[PDB]
Amino acid sequence: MGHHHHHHGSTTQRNKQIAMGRKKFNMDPKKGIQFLIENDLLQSSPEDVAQFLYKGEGLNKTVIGDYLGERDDFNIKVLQAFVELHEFADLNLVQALRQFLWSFRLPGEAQKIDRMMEAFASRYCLCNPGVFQSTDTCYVLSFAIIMLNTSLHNHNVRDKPTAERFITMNRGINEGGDLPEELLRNLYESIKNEPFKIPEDDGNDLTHTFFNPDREGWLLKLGGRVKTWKRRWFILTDNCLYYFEYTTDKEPRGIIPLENLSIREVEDPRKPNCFELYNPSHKGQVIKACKTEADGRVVEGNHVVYRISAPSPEEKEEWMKSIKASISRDPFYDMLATRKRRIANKKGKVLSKIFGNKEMRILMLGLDAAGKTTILYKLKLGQSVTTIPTVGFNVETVTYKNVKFNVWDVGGLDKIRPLWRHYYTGTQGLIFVVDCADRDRIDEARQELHRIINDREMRDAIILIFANKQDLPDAMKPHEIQEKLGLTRIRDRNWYVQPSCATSGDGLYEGLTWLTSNYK
Ligand SMILES: Nc1nc2c(ncn2[C@@H]2O[C@H](COP(=O)(O)OP(=O)(O)OP(=O)(O)O)[C@@H](O)[C@H]2O)c(=O)[nH]1
Ligand SMILES: O=P(O)(O)O[C@H]1[C@H](O)[C@@H](OP(=O)(O)O)[C@H](OP(=O)(O)O)[C@@H](OP(=O)(O)O)[C@H]1O
Ligand SMILES: [Mg+2]
Repeated sequence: MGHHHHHHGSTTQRNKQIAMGRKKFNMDPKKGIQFLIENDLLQSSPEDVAQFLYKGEGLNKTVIGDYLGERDDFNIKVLQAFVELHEFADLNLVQALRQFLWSFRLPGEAQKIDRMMEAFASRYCLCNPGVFQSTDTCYVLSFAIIMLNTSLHNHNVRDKPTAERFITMNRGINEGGDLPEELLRNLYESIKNEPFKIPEDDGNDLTHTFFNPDREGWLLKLGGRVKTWKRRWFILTDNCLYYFEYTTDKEPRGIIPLENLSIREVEDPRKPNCFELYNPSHKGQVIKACKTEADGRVVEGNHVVYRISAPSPEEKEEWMKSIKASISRDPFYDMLATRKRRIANKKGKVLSKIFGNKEMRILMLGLDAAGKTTILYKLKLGQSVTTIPTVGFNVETVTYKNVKFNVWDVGGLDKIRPLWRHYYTGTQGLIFVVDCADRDRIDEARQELHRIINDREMRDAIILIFANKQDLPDAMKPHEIQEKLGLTRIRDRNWYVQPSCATSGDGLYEGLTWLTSNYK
């Protein structure tokens, strides 16, 4: 182009809104219809909503029936307009029912069925005057036809009615008199030859493969220290906001754990539809995040805010609503920030560059509840804290006996584990933490450990196992852990099992001592 002017194409955003509206409708018809109206994709009149449902493009027909059956004044009007879009003139009652029953699936509730079939019968009689002496006659015969369809075509009904049985069953239905024999015979024969074809409701799959996502879409984002704008594909899921360079990427460019953040609308002189992620309680403090460098190594973010531009005000509103709903809120996060800041030493920079001290990159992994975060902050803050499950990661640098340990504590919940591999690059020591009282999950821990250490990026890492929770009754001892984690086989790697109690601190310094002694 020569000018990198950021322009998105209307086709992208409009098709996305169309797809969004349909998705919403299929979950909740009232909410989908409201979304489409707000997004100027549907007009608000009963007639306009009726045309939308009648076309029913990509709409669940059971959901259409649910909505049309409702007692609401608006819904009643939609229903009448819906039946008016059906042309029943010059069709017999079976043929008219075939048509109508293609357009929606009958709801289960008797009062809803009645409203819809009354509306149908009224429409049929207006289209075909003189055929039936009343709407009631038409309505009742419609159900005689439906019952016939069941009797003839459902194998659970043993005795199949003949034409003559169907004719005589309907004696007197025409306001006391009989309908024409040949009319009833024609209806019978039509149903006998072809059952009602019913649109059975389907299910569709998802486009991408990542974690089940709350929202995804393209946004422009401003850099941290270097204030440059980049187009990124964002995925919001499981209390984390991820971003990628391309939809085809299979690893994130950035990860933002949504811990005690807030959202504000901002005005920007050059980009439209902007909002910011920020921490209201710690103004000016760096937001926890990580991003990938050219060589694949994950590093900490430098943002005090995340300014983001959406391609439309509608998508801005969607993203703000979604992100707000996905924020993990908890005093724990404020507790960590406050305690860290108190013992924050500015001098550490001027001393770290002077001692020019080398250090050690650590990846700390293990099943959820193993004790990882407790260990991290026991080391970082010199105290045992009451933790909550980690949705993304925690990262802290700890100085211990002349070595600076950069420790990445990654969440161990099921859903997060496929992401562990992301953090491998650059790892010099693995800390694998195990709950020694959890015999139900020790084999699972073994499986995870070996997947990690067999990875091409983890071949050189020394391995420290924290055999944690030694304070608990009947907790597995280090020798049992050695066996149960299958470490005895592995004779070509440098590993050690350190007994620990993270809550008292027992064994933690001993583990860090081992790391320093064995790192080459
Ligand atoms: N009895 C006992 N409990 C511990 C010990 N260490 C940690 N815990 C407790 O175990 C629970 C989980 O500990 P966490 O540090 O949050 O575990 P985690 O590995 O970070 O879990 P994720 O964040 O899901 O990955 C918490 O209630 C801790 O207080 C220990 O040595 N003994
Ligand atoms: O691409 P250039 O112009 O060099 O600038 C980069 C990008 O804006 C990065 O965004 P992305 O990671 O999406 O590529 C950003 O990382 P963030 O992802 O943390 O915003 C960097 O922030 P700093 O490293 O803070 O300067 C910034 O230096
Ligand atoms: Mg944790």
